[PDB]
Amino acid sequence: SQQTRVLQEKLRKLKEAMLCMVCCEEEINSTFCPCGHTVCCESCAAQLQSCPVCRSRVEHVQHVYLPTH
Amino acid sequence: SQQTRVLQEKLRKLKEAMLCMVCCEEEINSTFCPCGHTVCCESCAAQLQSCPVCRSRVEHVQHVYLPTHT
Ligand SMILES: C[C@@H]1CCC[C@H]1NCCO
Ligand SMILES: C[C@@H]1CCC[C@H]1NCCO
Ligand SMILES: C[C@@H]1CCC[C@H]1NCCO
Ligand SMILES: [Zn+2]
Ligand SMILES: [Zn+2]
Ligand SMILES: [Zn+2]
Ligand SMILES: [Zn+2]
Repeated sequence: SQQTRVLQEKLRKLKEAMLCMVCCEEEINSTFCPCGHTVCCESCAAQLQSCPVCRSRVEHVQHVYLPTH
Repeated sequence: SQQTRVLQEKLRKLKEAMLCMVCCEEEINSTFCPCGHTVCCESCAAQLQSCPVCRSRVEHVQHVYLPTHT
């Protein structure tokens, strides 16, 4: 039905929000510290000197283990 | 249809996986450092000395801003 299409859309959007904002291919699993934006995979986060959301300098990257992984 | 019921279940389970493992009510938004387990809300994480998943000492809690946050 149309509700199946709506739910497929919500599920897709929630899954897309768990993907890296830079490469769009790998799951987010990394946090820029100290700002706390958690928007990248480990490969993209290793290559950024400043946060792509707030432009704060990245002092270090913290790997995150999420139950959604 | 039955497909609608299946999708509603997947959506619900994914949303439940984003809730605090201690209170089950607030969204996960905190990370235990250095281990990196990110399974609690700010209130529940604030009073844990060791990680509830791996027992590593919590040196500090890092707040996390996630795109899934609602
Ligand atoms: C977005 C498309 C339009 C037609 C069918 C729909 N996808 C439904 C998946 O259940
Ligand atoms: C529409 C989403 C935003 C981030 C990832 C993208 N989907 C990419 C799938 O390869
Ligand atoms: C079934 C899920 C696991 C964690 C939270 C729980 N739902 C609680 C909603 O109030
Ligand atoms: Zn990436
Ligand atoms: Zn930032
Ligand atoms: Zn909690
Ligand atoms: Zn841990």
